[PDB]
Amino acid sequence: DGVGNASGNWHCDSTWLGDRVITTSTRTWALPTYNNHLYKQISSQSGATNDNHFFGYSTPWGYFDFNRFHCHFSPRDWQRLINNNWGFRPRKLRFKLFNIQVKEVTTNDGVTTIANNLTSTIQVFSDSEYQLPYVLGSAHQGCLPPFPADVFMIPQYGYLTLNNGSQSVGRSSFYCLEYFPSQMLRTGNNFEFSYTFEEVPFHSSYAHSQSLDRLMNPLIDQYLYYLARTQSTTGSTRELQFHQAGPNTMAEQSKNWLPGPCYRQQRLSKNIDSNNNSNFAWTGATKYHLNGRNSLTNPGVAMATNKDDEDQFFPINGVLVFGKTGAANKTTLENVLMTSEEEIKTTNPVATEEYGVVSSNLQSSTAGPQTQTVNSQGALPGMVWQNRDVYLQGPIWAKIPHTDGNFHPSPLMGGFGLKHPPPQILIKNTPVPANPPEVFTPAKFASFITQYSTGQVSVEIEWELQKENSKRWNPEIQYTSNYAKSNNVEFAVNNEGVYTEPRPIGTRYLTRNL
Repeated sequence: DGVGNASGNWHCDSTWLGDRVITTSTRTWALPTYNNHLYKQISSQSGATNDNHFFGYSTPWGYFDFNRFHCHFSPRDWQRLINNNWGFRPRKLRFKLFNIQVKEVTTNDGVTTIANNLTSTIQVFSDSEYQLPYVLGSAHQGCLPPFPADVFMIPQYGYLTLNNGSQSVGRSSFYCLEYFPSQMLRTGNNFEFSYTFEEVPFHSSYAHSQSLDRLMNPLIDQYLYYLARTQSTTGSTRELQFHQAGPNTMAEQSKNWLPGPCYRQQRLSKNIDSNNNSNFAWTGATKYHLNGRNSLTNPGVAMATNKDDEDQFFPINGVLVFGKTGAANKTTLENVLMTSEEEIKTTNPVATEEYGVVSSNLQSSTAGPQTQTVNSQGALPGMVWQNRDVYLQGPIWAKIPHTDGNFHPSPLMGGFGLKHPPPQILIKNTPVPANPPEVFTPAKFASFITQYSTGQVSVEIEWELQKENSKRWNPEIQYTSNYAKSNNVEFAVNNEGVYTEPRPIGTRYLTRNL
């Protein structure tokens, strides 16, 4: 198109069409110049702890990130979804950039003047072949604002490569994004992209109405026998007694399935008075060892946050913790929203409890039986489990690493695991040299006109809906807003125009038989 012709329209809504829902989100974005158009090698400081060493590159490119459910679902749409479906999955994606405006900024005597540069371009391209490092599945900031009215800054792209301490190795890879084909857009140009999600399992948008330890009929006995006593009742000399387990001995009944794998985490009380007086946030945390580096298992394997009547206890680093609006990068428990995974109490072990006890020796007339606690149990035949719940403010998808093998490639932070996820969309402002010297100089250029860009970005996602088909008689639990009077409406703006999300909403409100 031309300067005076709009390259697109604001499409922001949600349409429900039975088994599928299409959400269109339109946002206004601003992209500055990053790194002064330079690729910069970045690494950890000298004083950094060995666990925090890194080596990589920060690039002059920006990237678009919409890997959060609140980018696409409004609170009302999220409530409509979670309250009426047993699951959902992303199906199709359309991406649009339009109404691009490149603006030149000139500073004179501390006065900033912004003018239109009608001939400047922006470079945009999608890494459709996944040849670049993927950073969209790391719960980084810089997403599309939940509120359509808010204007967001496009985050700076960067990546990490193999590092030995603060140094690089011969296998370290440097990527120049200018080596890729790129679409160049002036003010009248727009960019379009389409993507199809791979077949993935539906997210479990339900809780279990039964526990894996209570799948039997509570009226009949079992025809199998279990050893109920190794010693005689009255005269406790010796014997082997076998009983048929029944309703009164539900714990001793034979069963076909086992709770899911465990990786034990330290328990912490929301009431600080009940916590030990020491700094064990790191020394007492649950970690994995990789190439001599300790890394938190945050949030780690999907486990129940707490057991019945223990909502005030949470795993030390096994829960997704969001921040309230206006919360600083560092704050206390009062300014953060802690998710709860208690719905998976039915199948998953509690994050802060043991998996069980196993025999550790052989008993005899002289050696008594001995058991040891299992604080980390891997996959066993007959195991069943649920994944972490997804949240309106949580991530949608994570890229499955390209490895020889994997076990249940479901992201631990939650969401959909994709071998070929939505490709990264990288955007940059084309460097605009300032007036060059009148005599040729081979020196690398370092004088550019300060420029930034603004535009509209549209993301349309089609999700397939799994409709609940329960025969349950009594009313189900639903997500609802509080009818009590309040100073501010929930999920709205305040007197200052700040949009707040007061609590994290999961998806598991409806129930399903185990």
